[PDB]
Amino acid sequence: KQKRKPKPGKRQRMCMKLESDKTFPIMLNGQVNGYACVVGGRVFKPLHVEGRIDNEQLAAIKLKKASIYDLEYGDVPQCMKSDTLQYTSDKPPGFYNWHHGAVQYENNRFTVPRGVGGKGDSGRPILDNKGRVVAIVLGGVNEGSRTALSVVTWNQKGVTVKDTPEGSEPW
Amino acid sequence: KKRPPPPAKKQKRKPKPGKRQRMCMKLESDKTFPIMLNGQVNGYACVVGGRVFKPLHVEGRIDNEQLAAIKLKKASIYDLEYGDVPQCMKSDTLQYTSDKPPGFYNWHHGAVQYENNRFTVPRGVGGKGDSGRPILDNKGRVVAIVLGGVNEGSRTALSVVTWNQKGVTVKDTPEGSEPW
Amino acid sequence: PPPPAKKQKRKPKPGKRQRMCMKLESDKTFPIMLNGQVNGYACVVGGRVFKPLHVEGRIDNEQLAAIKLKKASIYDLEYGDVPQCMKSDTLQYTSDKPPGFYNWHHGAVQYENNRFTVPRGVGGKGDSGRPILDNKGRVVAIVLGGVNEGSRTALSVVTWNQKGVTVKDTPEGSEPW
Amino acid sequence: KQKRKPKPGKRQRMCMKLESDKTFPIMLNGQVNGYACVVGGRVFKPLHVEGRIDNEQLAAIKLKKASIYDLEYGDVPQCMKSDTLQYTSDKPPGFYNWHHGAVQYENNRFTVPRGVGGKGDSGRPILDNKGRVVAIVLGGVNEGSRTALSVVTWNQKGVTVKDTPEGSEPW
Amino acid sequence: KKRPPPPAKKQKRKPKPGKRQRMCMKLESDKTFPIMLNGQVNGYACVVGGRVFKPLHVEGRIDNEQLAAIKLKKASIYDLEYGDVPQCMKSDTLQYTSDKPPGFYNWHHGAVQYENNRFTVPRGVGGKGDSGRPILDNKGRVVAIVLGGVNEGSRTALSVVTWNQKGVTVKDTPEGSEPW
Amino acid sequence: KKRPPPPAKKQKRKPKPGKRQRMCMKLESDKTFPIMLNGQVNGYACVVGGRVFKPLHVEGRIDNEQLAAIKLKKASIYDLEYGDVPQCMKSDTLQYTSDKPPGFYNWHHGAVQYENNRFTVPRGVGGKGDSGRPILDNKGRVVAIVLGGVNEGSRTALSVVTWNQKGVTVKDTPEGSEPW
Repeated sequence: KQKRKPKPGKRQRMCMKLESDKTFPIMLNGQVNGYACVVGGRVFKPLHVEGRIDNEQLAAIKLKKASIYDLEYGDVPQCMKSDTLQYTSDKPPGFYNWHHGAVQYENNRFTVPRGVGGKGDSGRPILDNKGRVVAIVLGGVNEGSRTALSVVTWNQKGVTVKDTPEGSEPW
Repeated sequence: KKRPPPPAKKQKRKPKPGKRQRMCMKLESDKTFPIMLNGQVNGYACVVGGRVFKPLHVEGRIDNEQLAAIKLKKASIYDLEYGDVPQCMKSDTLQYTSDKPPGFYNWHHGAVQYENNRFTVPRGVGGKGDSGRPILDNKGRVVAIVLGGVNEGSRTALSVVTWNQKGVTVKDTPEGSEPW
Repeated sequence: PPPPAKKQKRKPKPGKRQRMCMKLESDKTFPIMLNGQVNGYACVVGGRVFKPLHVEGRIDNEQLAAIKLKKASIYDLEYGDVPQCMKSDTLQYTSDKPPGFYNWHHGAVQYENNRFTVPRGVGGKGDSGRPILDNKGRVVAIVLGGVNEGSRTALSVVTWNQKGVTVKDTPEGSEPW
Repeated sequence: KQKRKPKPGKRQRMCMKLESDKTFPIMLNGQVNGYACVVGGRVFKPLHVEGRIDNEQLAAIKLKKASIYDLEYGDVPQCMKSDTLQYTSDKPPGFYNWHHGAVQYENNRFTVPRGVGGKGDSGRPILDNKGRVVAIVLGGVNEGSRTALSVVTWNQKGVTVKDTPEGSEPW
Repeated sequence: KKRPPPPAKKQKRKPKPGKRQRMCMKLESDKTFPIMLNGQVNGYACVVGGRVFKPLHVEGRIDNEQLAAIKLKKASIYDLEYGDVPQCMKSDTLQYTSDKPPGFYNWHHGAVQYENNRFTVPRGVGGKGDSGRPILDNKGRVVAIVLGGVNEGSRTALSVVTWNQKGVTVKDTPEGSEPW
Repeated sequence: KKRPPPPAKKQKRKPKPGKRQRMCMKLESDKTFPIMLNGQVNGYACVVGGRVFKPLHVEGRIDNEQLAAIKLKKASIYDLEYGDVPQCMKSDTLQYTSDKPPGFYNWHHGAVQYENNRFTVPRGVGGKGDSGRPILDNKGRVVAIVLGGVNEGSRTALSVVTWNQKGVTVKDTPEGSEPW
């Protein structure tokens, strides 16, 4: 409850920025297990968890099997489609947004510190500080000092392609 | 047994000649570790951006149970060893680039610069006991690892293992480099 | 409460007419959402509950979502009742219609031309099934639909006649809400 | 420091432990028909009461009809298991706790006054001044000025009952 | 390098909230010793009133040459090991009783109490890495040694190995206890 | 963490009874090293003027990788071992003479003098655990190394291994010397 007069800025540019974004978890236990986030025209529900979406018009969608991606893609109604997560395709090396931390981009691998994301949280999008998603996390993986996220991103030709560091965790 | 909050016994006096700790402060902060043959230091070993570059020429054990009890095969075409690095020394250790500009890179025993193609340090660097040193930026970014190279008049020219402009791992070596 | 949280309360206290939305505090209809989007509401009246046939979902109240209704085709609704907590139906009965202004959820309608009437586009898609309320809290008319009337906008309602017998009051070319 | 009390009687006035050890209601279409919780790591839900537990993790427990006990027993998971309270083998003759008032042990019978209880929430356990579960209450008839209830007292040996005095109606 | 007779760098300030060091001061003063598998602590081991209770489930070496180079057979019916304790860790180490009242016993990661039959600590105790902990009195007297036991809502219920009221070495164990 | 140039925590007070540190200051400054059998000190070992005199009676390892991993044969006619000393412990370690005058020589557990032929220290010296001690001058010059010898009333007479007046390595030994 400390109220001094420092520099604000959400520390660090995720605290409202992820929270305003429409990523909706519902577990069978009524909690998070893996995040369905609306991305452009489609929502990316995790394939390898069990649960639904915190929206009646999004959880009632039938979603197609992206075993290519370890997620599921499906329709997003227009009542969500404007306020979907606008994306970006590029990924320069830099600090990006994570609601538990931050990735620093390195060697096509997005790296939160150890124990920050990966397990029980993934599908949380990775946001630009300019405010764009690069990638959707699948789970894992502990890289010791840090933790590289197994992500699903666009490439240089803008192709939605799953990345998997070896031995990654299932969500 | 008293209670100050004391800063800095050694090297934070108010008179500073300079702040050229880029060859000392980052290099000790690197995850480099000696290959001590019966305690005798015959070359340092370090994890570089992924795989570890253990000196294949140098025998002895390393200050890491994740590295010393760890069998590595032979890059005898370069006199190197690879990794096989466990995850606990992954995600930030000795990032780099493949190229080098004609600029100031470093290690433990001083800094390196050369005009065209190669690497040279001033005379008195030592190639024995130390070699196996990554060649970091003022940013802290490797370009090579020391193979030695003889003292040459004013400056010790270096042999290294390094990378191509195409990123291909190569070795730069003058005639009659120094052992490790 | 450090910025205004209504505890500084207010200078203009009730020195004039009370409100027109105190009877919308008695709005015991429910936001019938077919997949998160309100198509209509479920109107209790006399305990006998209904909702328009144009509307699917249905109901955030688990009670009213558990009662199978009966289709009234030429009233464009499906009717049933509310079991075992029935005086939640504050939405009681009007039939008497003096040509005045009766409370509706986006402002009071105008009654004239045997018709309840809001201004231009005051309705919205979702305003089907809304009750139209007396200043006694009594509910006269249940919005099936409506149609724009240039300066104002009609309301196709389920209301009653002078005998109090139900009527699908419908303007020509009315559309759902 | 949050009490704000001028001079209260120093007694556990049926909310410090009793509302803290709240026994979860059994609602059926809004109308609460009983209470139900877990004591001793085994679920109790009254057999004379239909409806739904507050907890999803308890309402998903398939229960076994103890027909000579008017309870539908099963097993809690870990999720509450430590909070499933307490008992020591005694029935001291005197006033006990109650989620509306007080009940008196008298002649192997629980004497609560009239009006208090006997309504339609019939699963509250009588609690001790030690907070120990005394008796899950299932029925009871107004014995005029006072009221005896259908309870589980377990016994002097800790062995369960359906302790129903005569004429007692399941509330 | 000066000459005071100084007391207590760390924890003898004049403000004291309490004196509940019975779970910390005696327990470190106990002759308990970690089983560190390659340095990684996977369970402590301790001499209790005679024989040592080495975790049979846990591999690694112990901080005692009188205990680590010392072969112990299998109480796999309880997942324990016995002693075989040399005399240098005999005559006072971890006295005990067989029973337990419904009262406050302890270890490293907090205190334990339970109403009837068993042992429960609050949630967050850890069963991994620590288990092999003796359960001492405020007097300092064991009643059990931790087998684990899952977090259960508010409190972590425990599995232990313990003793009968007849003194018979038994195990108390909930369904699905935690490993070590 | 402060900055004095401080002298001498322990033993440089201004009151001095004497300066008889010739049995303690030189002897610790000697290159003597314990033979610790499982850590238990059963005799010191030292390089003397060349070859090392390892106690052949005493088992265990030595605080020197140049001495402990170093196989030495048996002078069982004297119960000694020889050297085989690497050059890093050569050129000044425990110079000596062969003779002894009836004078004050020393080690760790006190000083030695005897009238005619032999060596005796006062009672309470210990022969167990320590023996393998060189017998230095106030100059710092060996004449023998302790074999033990029993407490004899007032003074502990000693057995040693020593040298002849002709320099021949011999042993002086009373009847029933002490083990090591």
